[PDB]
Amino acid sequence: SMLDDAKARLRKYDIGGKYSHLPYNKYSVLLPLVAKEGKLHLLFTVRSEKLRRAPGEVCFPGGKRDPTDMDDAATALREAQEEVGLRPHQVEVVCCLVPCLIDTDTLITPFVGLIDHNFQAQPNPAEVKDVFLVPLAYFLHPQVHDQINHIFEYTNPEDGVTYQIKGMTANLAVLVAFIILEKKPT
Ligand SMILES: COc1ccc(-c2ccccc2N2CCCC2=O)cc1
Repeated sequence: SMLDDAKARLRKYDIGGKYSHLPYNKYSVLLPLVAKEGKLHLLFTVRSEKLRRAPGEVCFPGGKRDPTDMDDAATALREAQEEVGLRPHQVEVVCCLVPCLIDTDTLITPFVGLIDHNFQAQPNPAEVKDVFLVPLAYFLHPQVHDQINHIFEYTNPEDGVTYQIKGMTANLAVLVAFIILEKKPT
């Protein structure tokens, strides 16, 4: 099926816990995959202004590891719950993609999660200003703007609202789209 096929593709790129023990300042992000209307979508947040890191920006759910977390996947799930109300029975973590090195002392670990069809986001306004979906296929033919550095613009056909997706977030979106959608019969 569609979801079984996504999982089987994603498992081929799982690095596991290989880089998880190194002595960095550690953050995790959840890349949440949602099936709607026969197709896969990624869920994004718009971060609240009040926040420490990346205020006002489009980002995946995520944040800083704390002493309660059993492992880096636990950080990603804890933070997704706090930001959009995603509960643990509502997500299956399928793999750990290549981590992102930043600022010489920081490592950000991305996890891909399949989201239950009955989940509905409850934006926590202390953390998140907005939550939106983008079809995964968009990232194969995005609308690109140069600010030189590349920025995607996505307009939601439901309401005409435009979002700007850039940086690590845009890079990880393209990666997931390639893994799942490359070389597919129609
Ligand atoms: C919601 O999850 C987050 C958000 C931000 C970060 C983060 C941490 C340290 C240095 C840079 C970081 N990023 C990554 C994108 C832009 C930005 O500021 C990690 C996890």
